[PDB]
Amino acid sequence: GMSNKFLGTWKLVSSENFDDYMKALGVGLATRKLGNLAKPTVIISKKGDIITIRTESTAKNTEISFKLGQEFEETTADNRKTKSIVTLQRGSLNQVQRWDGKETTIKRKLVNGKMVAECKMKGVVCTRIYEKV
Ligand SMILES: CCCCCCCCCCCCCCCC(=O)O
Repeated sequence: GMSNKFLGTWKLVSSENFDDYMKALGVGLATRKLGNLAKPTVIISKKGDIITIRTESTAKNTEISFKLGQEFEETTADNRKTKSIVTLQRGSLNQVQRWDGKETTIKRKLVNGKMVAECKMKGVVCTRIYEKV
């Protein structure tokens, strides 16, 4: 299952191309400004087979809980209401969100003790790097 090394609190330390990823998602300028400045924490926890990923920032807080492989409804930081599924593939937590005939993917993997989130929307790619607090 998910490596226990995912568990704990992560702090954003670097990000590339997040503005364009937000643009692709239909996020407006005022909110993109927050997104490009914010350095959120991401808290990952688990109870039984339920994984929880909480994101905390002044910009916005979000929280999802899920079982691997099972679709759930999600409200995203930019207020999209999506049908989402997270699966584990070769160590990576692969989140797919679907809404309005659109889809985006966020893959989270552990690389060199960091958590690397790779986000893709119609060919626009960003990467966000987190360090463990
Ligand atoms: C919490 C991020 C900053 C808030 C900006 C408002 C919402 C726009 C961004 C929507 C998608 C966020 C995906 C984040 C992926 C990650 O966990 O690094």
